[PDB]
Amino acid sequence: DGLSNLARRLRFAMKEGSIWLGEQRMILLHTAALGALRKELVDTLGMERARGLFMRMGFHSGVRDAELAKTMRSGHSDFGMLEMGPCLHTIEGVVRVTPLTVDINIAAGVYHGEFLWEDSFEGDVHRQMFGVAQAPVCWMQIGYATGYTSALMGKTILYRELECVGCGHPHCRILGKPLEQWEDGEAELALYQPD
Amino acid sequence: DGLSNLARRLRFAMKEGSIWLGEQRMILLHTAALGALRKELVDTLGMERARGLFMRMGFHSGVRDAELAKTMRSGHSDFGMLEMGPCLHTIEGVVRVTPLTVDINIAAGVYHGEFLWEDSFEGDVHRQMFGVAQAPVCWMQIGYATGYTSALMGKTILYRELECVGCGHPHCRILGKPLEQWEDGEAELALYQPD
Ligand SMILES: [Zn+2]
Ligand SMILES: [Zn+2]
Repeated sequence: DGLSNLARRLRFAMKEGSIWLGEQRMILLHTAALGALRKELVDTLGMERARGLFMRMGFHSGVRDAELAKTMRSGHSDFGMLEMGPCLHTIEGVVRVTPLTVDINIAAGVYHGEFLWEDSFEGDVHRQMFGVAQAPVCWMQIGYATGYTSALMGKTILYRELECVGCGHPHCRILGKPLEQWEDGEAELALYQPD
Repeated sequence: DGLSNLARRLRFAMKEGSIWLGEQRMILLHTAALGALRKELVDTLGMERARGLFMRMGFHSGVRDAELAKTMRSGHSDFGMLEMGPCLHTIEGVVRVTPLTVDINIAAGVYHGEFLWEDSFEGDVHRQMFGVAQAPVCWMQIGYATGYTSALMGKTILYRELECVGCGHPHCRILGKPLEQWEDGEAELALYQPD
């Protein structure tokens, strides 16, 4: 699960003013600052584009952390490498993740995962800027799960929220599965690109 | 000195999936993910509008940090309270700050500050994507300095970069002083408000 094996990779070089998570440079960013950005994007670009922007930012984060996890192979169970994703997301202060059910085989291209999200920073941030939302709103967090799992699997795995604190639900709950297996699948993939 | 005691204001609450700096919730975010966002914002809104968005994001960060620093006023002169700013910015992994000249008296409305910035994450990220620019580019970093100092002084203190790594300089260098003393001060102020 890499409950800490990952933790070695997290270094604060404060005498150099830098933070590293693996080979990736990190900053500590106030959720309030991200909130202000979110409100301006929604106001300028409307809700739909803001969502795509945040999803793509999360996707880039997720892909980077998958690259980290894959360097530390050490013959880790398809299951153990997957769980490094939830750990890194938690270590990054984004959300507290509890795997509910996870069916995975990387060589076969098989993945179905369902997860519990507690204390989602994004849903809470969205509520602060917007009040409770009418649809799930953890765009960047969903982007991350998609990016990490897709890079891990070497194939497109898309996630969606089934419930969300941003909607006034008590937690978030997510489901990921291959692109092929979403009815409205590349309706979703459209919000995972640039331009 | 203060870098060490201020780092003690940072808490990792992993079992609740969160990171705290003073009272503010923080996330660890990949600079590569922020860069992808910046690239998309520049592509979709243009450099000028992107600049405002990031300056305002930074402003909100700085203003929040000001409250956290003030809380620890226990034995701290106008200089000590102002130094928490550069220190927190460094702990956040944003930039490594070396104060060059700090002239501050909050009661008197006196503020003149010059700082050296090394390893600005923002300038480094910016040039990787767009190559070197003509105007300085550390928008969010300048917004932070502006928000932090302004909230501390209770009057508007703007910062501008005299040098920037995004311009081909080896370092960034900033100057902060009251609003009335800047060439296009009122224009700048407009960048810190809605569009
Ligand atoms: Zn959510
Ligand atoms: Zn700069």
